[PDB]
Amino acid sequence: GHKIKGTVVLMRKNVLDVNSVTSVGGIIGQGLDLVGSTLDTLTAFLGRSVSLQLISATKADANGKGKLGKATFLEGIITSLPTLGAGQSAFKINFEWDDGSGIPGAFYIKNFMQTEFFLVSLTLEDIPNHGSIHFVCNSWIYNAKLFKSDRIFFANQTYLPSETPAPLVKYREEELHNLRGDGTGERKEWERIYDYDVYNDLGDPDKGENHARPVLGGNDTFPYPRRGRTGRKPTRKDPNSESRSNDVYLPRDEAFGHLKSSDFLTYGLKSVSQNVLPLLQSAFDLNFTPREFDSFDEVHGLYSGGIKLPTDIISKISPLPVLKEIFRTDGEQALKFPPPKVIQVSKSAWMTDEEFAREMLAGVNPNLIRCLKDFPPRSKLDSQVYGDHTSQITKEHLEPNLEGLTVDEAIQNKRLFLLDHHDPIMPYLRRINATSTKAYATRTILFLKNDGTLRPLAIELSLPHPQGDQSGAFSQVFLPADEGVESSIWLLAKAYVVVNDSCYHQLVSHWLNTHAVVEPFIIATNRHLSVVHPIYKLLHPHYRDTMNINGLARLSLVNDGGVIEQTFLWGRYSVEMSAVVYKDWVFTDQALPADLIKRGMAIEDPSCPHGIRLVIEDYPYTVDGLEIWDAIKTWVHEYVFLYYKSDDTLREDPELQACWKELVEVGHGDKKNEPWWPKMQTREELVEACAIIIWTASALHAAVNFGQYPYGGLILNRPTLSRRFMPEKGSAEYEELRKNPQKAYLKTITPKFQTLIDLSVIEILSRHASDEVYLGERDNPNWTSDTRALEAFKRFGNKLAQIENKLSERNNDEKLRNRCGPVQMPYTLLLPSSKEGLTFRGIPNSISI
Ligand SMILES: Oc1cc(O)c2c(c1)O[C@H](c1cc(O)c(O)c(O)c1)[C@H](O)C2
Ligand SMILES: [Fe+2]
Repeated sequence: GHKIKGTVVLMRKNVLDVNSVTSVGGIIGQGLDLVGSTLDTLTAFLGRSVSLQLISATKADANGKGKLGKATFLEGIITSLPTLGAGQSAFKINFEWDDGSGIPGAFYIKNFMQTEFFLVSLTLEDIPNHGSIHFVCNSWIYNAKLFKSDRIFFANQTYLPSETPAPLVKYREEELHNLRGDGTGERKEWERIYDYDVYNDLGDPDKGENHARPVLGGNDTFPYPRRGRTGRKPTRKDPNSESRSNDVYLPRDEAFGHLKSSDFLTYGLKSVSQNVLPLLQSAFDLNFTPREFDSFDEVHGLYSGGIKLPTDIISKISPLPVLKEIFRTDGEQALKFPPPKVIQVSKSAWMTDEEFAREMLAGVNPNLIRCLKDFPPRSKLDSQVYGDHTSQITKEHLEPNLEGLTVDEAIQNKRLFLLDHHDPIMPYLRRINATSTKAYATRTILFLKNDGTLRPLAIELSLPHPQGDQSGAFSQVFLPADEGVESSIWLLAKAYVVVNDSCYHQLVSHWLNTHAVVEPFIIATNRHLSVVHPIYKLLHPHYRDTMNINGLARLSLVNDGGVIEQTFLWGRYSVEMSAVVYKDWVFTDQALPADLIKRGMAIEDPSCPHGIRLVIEDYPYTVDGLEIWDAIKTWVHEYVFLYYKSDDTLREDPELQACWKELVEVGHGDKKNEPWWPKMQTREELVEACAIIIWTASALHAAVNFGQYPYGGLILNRPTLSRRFMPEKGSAEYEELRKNPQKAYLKTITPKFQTLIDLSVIEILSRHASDEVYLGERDNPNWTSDTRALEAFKRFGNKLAQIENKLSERNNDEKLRNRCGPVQMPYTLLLPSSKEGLTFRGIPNSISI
């Protein structure tokens, strides 16, 4: 005889699902923390509803396996616990245990209730010499008849792939097996099967020929990372292309629910290109709304008075959950947009050459600039002439009013920089310009001023086929001007570079280098590292809600009818080109230090703070991020050496080795024969690999994503597509620059409808949910009983707080004005913590939006 006491903490569906959470149109950071033991609806879990069965960790049966200790059904609700949270419900359960039937280390759970629930945790108040044994669950439990195998959950202690407790070695290998799933069938909602598949979901051949898109991945031309496998039948008119669907599968638990209504920022997107985009396209295709902005004064009226809309649309969008606040409205007829930080102090400073060069260092896309080593700039294209030629920017185009010295001197002293956007677009420039869009293949040189500020020198506007093709060097360079038509020409020359930059930032810097590249790691980790594994615990939080956002992405963002194809320059060839750029992606080069060196923005110097010397030290992104990357690198190292006693210990880890093999050969399989892949044979290799994953999921994504609306919320500052070529000679358009240069500008960039779609999308993306878990020492509960890892994590959070303070002081340092610029916008993109809204700060643990 004997009875172990258990406290089961769970959350009902009603507390976490959107359709029902339609009633949380307000602040619910708590609100009594309604236990459910309140307004007892929790008696339903009391009948013969839920059974738990403890499993032994120190006592095995006949053939290997651990030992089951009877099935026990729930009983009573514990109405209040000091550690009880909002939306949570707690239940008491006494298991009959007995020494000889050792110490528990896992448990099976059966849900008989039909409607699923979210199991939070289980805590046992033992018998032998043990304190409370805690089980961190955080998993949705569906009815027991549809699983073939019982849902099992392990205890707190993390064990290496030895799988340690012999009685649980079988239970560990089996759960992992179940996570993989054979690679067969159409995946269902309640399933937890992680598998790979190529990008063949984006297009829709059945609806036409114009609706087909190239298969990405699994070929030489368009190599690409794998995405989470879903098992829909092929498309009728194409067997290698998967049929579309309004509901895309992703393993359950990977789809995070929320307590508050406006925290479902994914249901925001899905509802915008669904019930906001179709309706708005009918407002333009009428007359209640002008199709083109007439002046600069009209674009700004978007944040003040807003776009007076008809009730035929403005009330059909008004209810819609999550879209609470965002789509401001004075009641009837008005779809207002909040003012971006870029125009709050000065609405005219975005036009300066300084807040153009400045944004390449502290902007939305700050990791593309590079030091010029040998002028003129060269193309990396093939036997196409200019790719064997170079840029047509003469040694005679450089050095204006600033200082004045030779070209070679400016290079030996490393003051000349480049912002090359030539290669990626050139190959498709013929096809793209043959549509409503008209773009250039841009190149721009920058000079490092004596006062640390960067200044534009020459902008090269290239076009394909000077006469035929094989040459492509049909370019023209433009120089900076301050008055007359020359300035209105230079203003447009910058608009041609930005249209290229925001699109490169679109699918590459943001979608490719972050979103797409990370998904394969989530799948490889879940398929091969047991939840009990140390590396699984270190990585886990940085994968939060990632397969969910990428699922929506394939559904509404980067698909055939998508939002990215309508709003961006590359248009229909958007993702294909990112597959082309992917050819150049190198894992180890994603490391911040290695990236800075590769672009020539830094030189190794041990005498310096982080082992590297920076050319242009007034580089916010780089300077701030180096502190953060370092913090990550120190934390992973402390953590990895905490578990691995030697290198051989790593090599003989079957879970990690099977994980790395599959990630290389399958996840990012198109690059399997690449030599730069770390060969998990060293401990500092695992350290590096984990640091790059975490950097990418948190700090890289934050820098590249949260400054989207603050900088690009003004379509003027960061336009997404160009429709006209540069006005020439005496044309009625050249003369229009003279008459009305603002109309000239507006007719050269994103039209009104696409401007309104762009803003409503990057505005959702640029916001933090109120329940976001940041890098700042943040985690949900107590993921491990390993006190040493607990302390190492506390140390991580501490240095994150010092760094935060450290970063604020730099923003106040009047000598580093590349942090603020003419726009007075303190670069706070890399500060660890942040509050709820559209704050221009905060580093989430992962790619959550
Ligand atoms: O989590 C998200 C949310 C999004 O809505 C998007 C994501 C990732 O990435 C791509 C993308 C394209 C762009 O053009 C951008 O500017 C951008 O930031 C991201 C996608 O097509 C739109
Ligand atoms: Fe994102």
